[PDB]
Amino acid sequence: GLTRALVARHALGRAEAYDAALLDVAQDHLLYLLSQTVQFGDNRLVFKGGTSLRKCRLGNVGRFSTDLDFSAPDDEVVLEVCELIDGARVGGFEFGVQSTRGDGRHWQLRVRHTELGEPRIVASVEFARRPLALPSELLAFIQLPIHKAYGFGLPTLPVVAEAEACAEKLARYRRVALARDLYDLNHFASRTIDEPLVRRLWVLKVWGDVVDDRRGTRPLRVEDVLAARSEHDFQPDSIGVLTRPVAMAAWEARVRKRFAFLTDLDADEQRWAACDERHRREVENALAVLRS
Repeated sequence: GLTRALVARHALGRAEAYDAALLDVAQDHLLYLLSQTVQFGDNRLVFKGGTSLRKCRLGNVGRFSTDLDFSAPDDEVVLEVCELIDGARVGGFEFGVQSTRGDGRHWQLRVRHTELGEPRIVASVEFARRPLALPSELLAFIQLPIHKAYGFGLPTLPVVAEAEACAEKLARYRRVALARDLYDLNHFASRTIDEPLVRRLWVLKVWGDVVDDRRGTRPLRVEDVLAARSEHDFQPDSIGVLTRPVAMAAWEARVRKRFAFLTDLDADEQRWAACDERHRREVENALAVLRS
């Protein structure tokens, strides 16, 4: 099935993107392995982040994405997944994971294909502990030409709800400016957005990020996202490898304009934006109303 010429075409003929394309294919193989062995589902294991956007919503219209992110509240589930990945073979690919930190939830991924070799691109797997707020959406992979060469059919996987994926992207964007996040937000800006829900979830995600994960600063201010940023304010992180063209100024302008609705925080959101522990019960209740 797979050949260097097929992977090069998957990279749109761009030599600099060959390794990202090989990793993209390897990720599909890893996700297939997981789907055959591990139970996915709400409050157990949900595929999320920019790579879920690539695999299950954008396909070829989106960038390559080098991380695999999951929501997995239970440490035992994380370990099951990591033991399965490490040393696994799926056809021509062999996988390995190395822990990057002591919590067992962040890993460097290495992949090697018997014929096509090992892509020299940074790849990772990360497992979030905090439960997702919304039920997952069971999605097929967007069909791409190279998938015809795999020799198996790709699975359907529970994926983070689109409103929650956008809120998570905005929550990180509020703390640190990453070109890959800007790219993804530029896609969300071209799609239907459930504005009150995205804004509500954004505030609740930042509250947990600050109060519980001690990430970022308090209080949350809408200018954290909506102030004009220059291309020099963003971390590039090889965005030019993952997509072409890179249009940092066009993306920044479209994102800043489209997300103006985040300014319309209601009275509760403005209170919670303080990121104060005293509001924990109110925040838990606000998340609870969205579960049902």
